[PDB]
Amino acid sequence: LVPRGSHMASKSFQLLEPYNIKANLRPYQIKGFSWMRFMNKLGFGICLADDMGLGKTLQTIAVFSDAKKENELTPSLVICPLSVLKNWEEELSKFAPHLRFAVFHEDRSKIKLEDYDIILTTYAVLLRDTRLKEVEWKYIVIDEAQNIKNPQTKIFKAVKELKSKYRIALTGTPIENKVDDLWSIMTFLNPGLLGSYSEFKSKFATPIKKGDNMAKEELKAIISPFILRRTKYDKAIINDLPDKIETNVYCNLTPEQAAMYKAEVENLFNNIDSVTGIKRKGMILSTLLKLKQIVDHPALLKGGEQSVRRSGKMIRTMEIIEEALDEGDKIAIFTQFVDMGKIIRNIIEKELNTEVPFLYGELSKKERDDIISKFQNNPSVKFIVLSVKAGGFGINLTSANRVIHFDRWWDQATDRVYRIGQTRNVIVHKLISVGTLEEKIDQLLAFKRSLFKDIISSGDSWITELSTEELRKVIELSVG
Ligand SMILES: [Hg+2]
Ligand SMILES: [Hg+2]
Ligand SMILES: [Hg+2]
Repeated sequence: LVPRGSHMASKSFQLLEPYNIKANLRPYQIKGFSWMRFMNKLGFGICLADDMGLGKTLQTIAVFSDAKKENELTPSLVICPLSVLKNWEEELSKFAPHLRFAVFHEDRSKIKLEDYDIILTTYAVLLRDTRLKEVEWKYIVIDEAQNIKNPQTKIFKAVKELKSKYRIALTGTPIENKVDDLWSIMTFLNPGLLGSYSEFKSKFATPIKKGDNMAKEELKAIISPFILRRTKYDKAIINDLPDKIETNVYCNLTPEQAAMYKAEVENLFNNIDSVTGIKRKGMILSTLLKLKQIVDHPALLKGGEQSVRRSGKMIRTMEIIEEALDEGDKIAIFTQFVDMGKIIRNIIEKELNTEVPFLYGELSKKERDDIISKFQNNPSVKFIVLSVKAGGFGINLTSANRVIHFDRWWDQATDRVYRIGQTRNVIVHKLISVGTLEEKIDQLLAFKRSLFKDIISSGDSWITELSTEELRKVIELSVG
């Protein structure tokens, strides 16, 4: 699983000490954190391509904080895809609270950019503006997260036309395909370095892709000092990492889904005041189980076209699913509903020409076996979707490097049974749908749970004991 990018420095250099940062950055992070800072002060821009799940953002936060204790942060810009925008806020506010940030959506409006340490924004939110160009930002981070695939375009011309003093770029894996993107990013980070696009492709792209281990090695050589990339499989790193890393993957609902949600929300209320008793615990639990399906995929209700475009989960899943693939992982996707499972299998199975053994309850032991066997042994099989309700018939998922909870998991006994993260470290993803019971319940639980952990049981159940006042708080869609 070779895919590690070097940049000499692991013997000395300024192993900076994270500043006001609530966390114990594994050694490999304190380094990256520092290396970036180093190259930044030196005046070079760099790309951090560590496998998704090793927290390039935390390191980037540190890079941000250490540039605070030096009067080189206020103001900095971070251009991330809507999706990750939550992850960012999630982490600044938490890890580096002492750092002022603010999202920058549509129209100009109230500007205090210069007064804010960092400001968040989307590529699009750039493509149509001016407000920012005026600003002279210290840092300018381009977070090309696992976002779809086409990142380049007139967008870079916009970015690559701003005013920074420091430049970082968080990305997936320098895939030999990314070549043409490599020019765009390297340029952004270090302008001129590669010349012109025309020039680039001409002597690098067309040849390398056309099989030229010559210009290939060369290009690698020339950029080597500006790209740092650690691998979840790097022996040196397998160690510093926990058995399981937990990440929250956010997704935003399509306007269809959004509609179906608000609707299906009003329909439980405009028909609840009346009913009551266990004829409310059944009614509520019914709505919930529809909202959950809406977010998963509306084709689950309106029937119809089972496409990626109709589901925000599916879109995000697809991105995440894809980077993990490039990082050479083996993914396991779990879904509450059997049909969402088939949809997932289909979409993936089709869109990537590859088998996606699907495992669900009703299925002879032989199959569950042959399927899980197919996923375990066969290195060709890289996915497995599972829709199981039982405690754990007989699921052996030790081969999984990554796991996605398509449906909100509301467990250790479960992970143990399925053998997740037993004989390999494993990264686990929880899909969250912004402005949804999926998000709010995620909130109320971490509230205390000193009354919810020992007492109350599984997620679905109790959500119904909620008295209208808060039920209308938790489930009510929330988009400002
Ligand atoms: Hg790169
Ligand atoms: Hg963003
Ligand atoms: Hg979603």
